[PDB]
Amino acid sequence: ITGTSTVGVGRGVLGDQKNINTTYSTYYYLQDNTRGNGIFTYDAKYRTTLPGSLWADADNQFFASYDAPAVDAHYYAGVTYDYYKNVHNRLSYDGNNAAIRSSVHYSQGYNNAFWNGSQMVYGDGDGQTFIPLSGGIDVVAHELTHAVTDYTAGLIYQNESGAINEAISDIFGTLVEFYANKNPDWEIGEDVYTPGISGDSLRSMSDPAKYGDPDHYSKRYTGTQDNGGVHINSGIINKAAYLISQGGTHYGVSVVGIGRDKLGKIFYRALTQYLTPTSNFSQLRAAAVQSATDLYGSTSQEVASVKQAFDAVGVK
Ligand SMILES: O=C(O)CCNC(=O)c1ccccc1
Ligand SMILES: [Ca+2]
Ligand SMILES: [Ca+2]
Ligand SMILES: [Ca+2]
Ligand SMILES: [Ca+2]
Ligand SMILES: [Zn+2]
Repeated sequence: ITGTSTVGVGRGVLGDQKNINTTYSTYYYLQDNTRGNGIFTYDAKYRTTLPGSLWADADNQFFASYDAPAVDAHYYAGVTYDYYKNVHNRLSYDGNNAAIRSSVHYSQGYNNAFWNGSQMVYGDGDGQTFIPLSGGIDVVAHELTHAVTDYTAGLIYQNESGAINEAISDIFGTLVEFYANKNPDWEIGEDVYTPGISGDSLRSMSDPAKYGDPDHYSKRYTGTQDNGGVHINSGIINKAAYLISQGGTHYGVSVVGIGRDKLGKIFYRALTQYLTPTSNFSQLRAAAVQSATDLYGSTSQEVASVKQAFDAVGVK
């Protein structure tokens, strides 16, 4: 909407106070004009019509329990924008400052979040398996990164290309969580998963096997569930990414870590310059090796470590 840029204040899902960029025109709307062509957060009002209504508030204070998922969707979309712009010189998900749209309160008790081809969507959870999913910065950044992939490599969401699509969203979800630097880890969804259980998460990049996901190509899933295992086989690539950053010895193969920033530069370059819609895991290894060669040189430690990591997970 047309109006003037303002700064509201509220609390997120986990009870933390934060400032949010709003727009005033009779009401205060969750419309952040400070980033690209705007960040816009909508209320789906427990229904499944999208996007729903641009979020409107009478006094620019967002401390109601009902407000919390919107505060965090809006704020964490901003953090994710800032990561891509400041770290990768990428302006929004299309590279041309596309408006970022999110809806919260989608459906009733909905234990998930997604990118629907046009916008991010967050359930509230059922309060047992999940609390409102926009409370996890890694979830918000995972979803926005699906939009980045769709505009870049375009990895088809099935089988190995789909498991790479998934791992790219877990990788950059995690690097955005480290960028924001509030309790960062290599786990996915821990801030919003199972409020009655501490220390768990939906997936782990450091040890995918903790939640039944493969950590080696010989354990890949080849059935038809889950679009051919895209949230399962993503563990093989998530483990490779973790080893490139952090190092380790995995099934006897040692990897020298090169740290998160270099992981991000290598996988950002692979995603935007080498991967294609039908890339498989072997092709991802070649893309990552070439990206590391462009950035660091063919005889570099970085190239060696990429090779070691994919060797450690059985991807040639
Ligand atoms: O792939 C998607 O975006 C849809 C499936 N959802 C997830 O992967 C997820 C991640 C973190 C927390 C909750 C759900
Ligand atoms: Ca209010
Ligand atoms: Ca965390
Ligand atoms: Ca995490
Ligand atoms: Ca938990
Ligand atoms: Zn995903």
